[PDB]
Order: sequence, then C-alpha cells, then structure tokens
Amino acid sequence: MIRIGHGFDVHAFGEDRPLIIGGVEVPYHTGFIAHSDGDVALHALTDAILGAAALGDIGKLFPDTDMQYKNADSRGLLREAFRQVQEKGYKIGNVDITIIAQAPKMRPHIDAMRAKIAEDLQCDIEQVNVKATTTEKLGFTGRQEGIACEAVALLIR
Amino acid sequence: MIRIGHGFDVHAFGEDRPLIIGGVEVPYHTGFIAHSDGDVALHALTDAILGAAALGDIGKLFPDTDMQYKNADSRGLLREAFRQVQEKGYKIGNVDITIIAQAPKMRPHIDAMRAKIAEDLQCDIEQVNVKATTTEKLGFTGRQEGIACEAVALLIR
Amino acid sequence: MIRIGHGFDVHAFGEDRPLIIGGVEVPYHTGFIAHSDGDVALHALTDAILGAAALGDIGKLFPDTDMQYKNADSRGLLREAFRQVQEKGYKIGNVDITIIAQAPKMRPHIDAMRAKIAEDLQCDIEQVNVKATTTEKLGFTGRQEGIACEAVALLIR
Ligand SMILES: [Co+2]
Ligand SMILES: [Co+2]
Ligand SMILES: [Co+2]
Ligand SMILES: [Co+2]
Repeated sequence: MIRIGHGFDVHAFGEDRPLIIGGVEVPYHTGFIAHSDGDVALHALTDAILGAAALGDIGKLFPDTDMQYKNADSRGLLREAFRQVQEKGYKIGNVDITIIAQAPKMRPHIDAMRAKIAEDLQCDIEQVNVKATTTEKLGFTGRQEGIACEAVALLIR
Repeated sequence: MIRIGHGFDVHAFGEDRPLIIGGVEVPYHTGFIAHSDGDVALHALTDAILGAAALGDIGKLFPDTDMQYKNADSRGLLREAFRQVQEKGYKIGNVDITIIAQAPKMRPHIDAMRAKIAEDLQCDIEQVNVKATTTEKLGFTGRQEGIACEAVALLIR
Repeated sequence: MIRIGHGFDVHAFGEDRPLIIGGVEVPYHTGFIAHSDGDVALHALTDAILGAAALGDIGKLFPDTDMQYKNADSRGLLREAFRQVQEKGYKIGNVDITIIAQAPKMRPHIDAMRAKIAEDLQCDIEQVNVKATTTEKLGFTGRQEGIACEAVALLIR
C-alpha cells in the first residue's frame, strides 16, 4: 500500500502586530501559532505527509488551543507529525518540495534543508528533493509580498 | 499499475451571466457549464482522477454542449468521472485535497466534505483527506476575490 | 520502489532586453537562460522528473555558466533530464500536467503536446496527460500577465 500526499503554504514577508480588539486577543485563523514560524517549506511538507496518512493538517494536530504553550518550531512539528505518521505504520517513501520565491535566493541553503528534513523523517538525503523557482516577477511572490511552497510526499507501509 | 494525478481550480465568487452576442450565445470557455457550480474542491479532485487515468480532464468529459441541458451538479460529474475510471480497471488508492481560501471558514464542514467524496469515489473516508489553508491575506484568494484548490491522486488497480 | 515528483513553473509574456550597465553585460537570474524558452509545460515536467529522482531542478544541471552557450530548447533539457532518471534506473510510470492560462486556446494542441512528451520521455501516450484550465480571471494568469503550469510525475524501478 502506497500513499500520495500534498501540502501548500503561503506566508507574507511583513510582520503583524497581534490582533487585540475590545481588549481581547483574537487569532487571525485556525492554526495560527502552529504556522508562526513562517517556514513555508516545512509546513507544506508537513501537511503533505499528514495528508497522505489522511490526518488533516497542521491546524488539526496543532490547534492554537493545544499549541497555547507548547513549542511551535516547525521542525519540531515536522517530527511530531512524523510520529503520528509512522504510528499508522508508514515510512517516508519519498518527498518532493518546490519553494516559490522571487528573490531571497535559496540555492545556497538547499542541501542543508534536505539534510534536516531527512533526519526529521528518518529517511536519508536521497528520498528528499528540494527546489526553487520564481514566478518571474508576477503575482504576490513575484511582487515580493510573500513566499510560497508546495510539497508532495509518497508514503510506504 | 499505479497512477498519480493532479488537478487545480480557481473560482471567483461572482455570478457571471449568459453571454449573448449578436443574437447567438457565446460560451465563455470550454468546461464552462460543468464548472459554473464553482466548487473548486470537487472539480479539482475530478480533474485529478481523470488526469490519473490519462482520461483528459473536466473540459473534455463535459463540453458545454454535452453539459448544456444535462444537470450541472458537480458531485454527479465526480461520480461520472470515476465511473469512467473503473472502466479502465482503476480503483481509488487514496485522495488528498487542499482548499486555499481566506475568509470562507471550512473547518466545520470539512468532514461532511470528506463524507461525500468517499460515497462518490466508492472508497472509504479513511483514504480521503481534506484541508484548508489561507494565503495570509496575500494574492487574489487573500483580497477575497475568489477561491482555489489543488488535489492530488494515486490510482491503484 | 516508486518516486513522486512535483513541478511548477511560471512564465511572463514579455521579453527582457539583454542588460548593459557601466559597460559590463549583466546576467539576470541563475536559470534565466534555460527558462528563456518560456515553455512552462516542458519546464514544469522537467522539474517533476528531477524532483522525483532527486536531482534538483533545471538551473542545477544547467547553470547560466555551463549553459552560457547551451541551447534554449526545453525539449532537449527534457531528454537530458530523462537521461539522468535512467542512470538511476527509472522508467516513466506515469505523468500528469495542468496548464493554468487564461486565453491562449491550448485544447486544440494538447494532443500535439502529449506526443512530443511521450517521445522525449520514451513512453506511451496513455502514459502522459495534459490538461488546461483558466483561473476565472483572477490572479496574474487571469489578468493575462503570464502563464503557469503544474506537473506531477511518477517514476518506477
Ligand atoms: Co505555514
Ligand atoms: Co471549477
Ligand atoms: Co521555465
Ligand atoms: Co502545485
């Protein structure tokens, strides 16, 4: 039995002061803290993996309620989702990732990303590819307003 | 054999109108009528299944003409597409959909989304994962001009 | 064994004269020479192929350095890509491509496209799939500023 999975993330370059309306802290969305990192690369790959295993997404495993005081570093979330993944008897068949950013050149930091993702998934550098494209100056990634990332992963077990 | 598939759909919230030019009625684009529903989730997922079997896509299984007076419900189309997909000796391995929408709040209904797809795909909920993410207020999905969804498929049999 | 591979590529429609500042001729971005041939489909497919073998992406094997003089014919880069996916011992189990574009009518030339693809990818026609959608005038594609393509590819052996 094999599992196909897909994840997708977007995050703007700007920072936002937290929303307080009426004296109350109000989150902008469901898995807000889970995504605070802004690591589009590890979140997409996370929901990809989660999605194959058929477990929802970052927002169902890390609601802002449980994520309230727990550590929200994306790498750690990756790992925790891989725990639940393996928990259903699954090894990272293979994983492919596309970062979509116009500018911040990433070629330099790419093999280092694979390295880490490999460990977090307990597979090896070879079943983990990571690339980067630009939307050729178009769209919001192109106008340099944010950065995106798509991810696919195949699961074996 | 096992087959991978992918489909993508974008829809505006706005209601466009029957185009009538010089007497004649001009058909906006091809799978226009079938899409009119604007259910990016079901359409994209359908596109993924057809793509998996190299069956084409929604604009080829449902030209405006053929779709003209044939009832435009996109759930039957998904069924249909899947009917054509068994006729090739293909069963649904598993399915994974990402819905990209800002304000529209999907968490409540996602499980009822999951429910339906499985009947139609005659598969079991457990092999149908569904999810929503937002583009962090960026893009056309973030300015609230519309909605999108990517879907991925693994066909077995 | 099986490898999942995903690819994405965006192309603008305009051309960018070759730069000259202070005498010197300045190059634009890493893989602009490759992507110059503005063929979002063959490029998106190329990357999904490499993504799965895990050879990175075009601009990797074709740096604006090597390719300083290499030919901007996306079909060649595709065959070269399929070359390395052979060394590693890989067959094209299955491929699916989605063209996101607002107006050039693709539909009539799809089939012409799948042929060339099956050619360079040495496989059968029911092995390649090419579909085309619009984003209902939303985003940079619908504003007809550019064209984008998504590809997902399976590999065997
Ligand atoms: Co995120
Ligand atoms: Co649609
Ligand atoms: Co290109
Ligand atoms: Co994609």
